[PDB]
Amino acid sequence: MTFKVGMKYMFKNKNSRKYLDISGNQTGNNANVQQYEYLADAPSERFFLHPLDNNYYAMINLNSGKVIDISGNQTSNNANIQQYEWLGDAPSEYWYFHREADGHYVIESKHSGKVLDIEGNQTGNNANVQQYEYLADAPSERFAVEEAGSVSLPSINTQPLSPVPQYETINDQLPEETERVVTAFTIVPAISVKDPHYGGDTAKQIKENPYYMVVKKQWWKKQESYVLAPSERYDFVTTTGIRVTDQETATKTVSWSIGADMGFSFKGFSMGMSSQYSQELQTSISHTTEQLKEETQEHHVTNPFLERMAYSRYILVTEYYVQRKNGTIVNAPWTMTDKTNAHAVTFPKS
Ligand SMILES: [Ca+2]
Repeated sequence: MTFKVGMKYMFKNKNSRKYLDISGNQTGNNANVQQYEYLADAPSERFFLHPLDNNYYAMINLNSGKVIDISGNQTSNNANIQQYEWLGDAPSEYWYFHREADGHYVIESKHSGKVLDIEGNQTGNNANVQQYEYLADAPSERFAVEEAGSVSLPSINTQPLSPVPQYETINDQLPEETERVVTAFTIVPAISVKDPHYGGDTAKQIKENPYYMVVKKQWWKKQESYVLAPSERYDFVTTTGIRVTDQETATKTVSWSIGADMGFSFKGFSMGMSSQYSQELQTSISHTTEQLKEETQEHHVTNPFLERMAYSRYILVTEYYVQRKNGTIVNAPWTMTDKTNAHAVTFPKS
């Protein structure tokens, strides 16, 4: 049930011993899913399996870059199985893999509760793939999931976040910024990225760039430095959050943005990937439709000492970007400051 990211898979029907295939090596929406005898190197018979929310999988064709789908979102017996572009919010594109005792799988629609099937128990080339109600004895509903060779995934080196700078003396000049370090990344399939180098060409995109890397880079930025006299109160203002421009870059690239609660706000072609994104980039799922904006905060500092007190304030900066196989960036990064992750450092220490 834990299939491998970047492993090419073929689906061998128990009854026919023939393979899930896209009719005519077609690239377009609504192209028929059929069975066809084993071919040594036809990409139309190979699929990536990408894990989705709630332990479903996307079945992504290596020729088309489109996914296994139910024609017209039908819930009935005999409804046709086709390919269609990954939408995210289409339950007919989500598949649950039930393992049987002999190692075959039954492949159940999230939408319909019916399973992949060969129409009429047919054994011939080009026999149609449909959905049918789950049946205890129906070898036409059983598929062997066979590894057909794995593809290298992009990678980047991660490390711990820099610590917040501290005063050793009242005279120390604390840095404007710490080193920028990658604290997390996640590998997402091409279905997850709208890349202007490919536009709507899903076939060319999956052939050249089947997997992208979403990178999270973080550092501390100094907002304020001041030395308070004894008895001094120092008041100041900060601007935090994210530019509308940067939210638009996130939305058009990976179809998520930053919620007002600092969580990931998922919609469209990022739906189904909320668990992977939140877990692997170590950021909560947003509990709000409200989007983070630039906001102004008011701050005060009072000096509790009978001597001068040095004061700096640091805020956590997070930059996200999407990296191609070839190391280039899709669109541009988006950058936020988190008002809920700010630290004051003083000398003497408080
Ligand atoms: Ca079909």
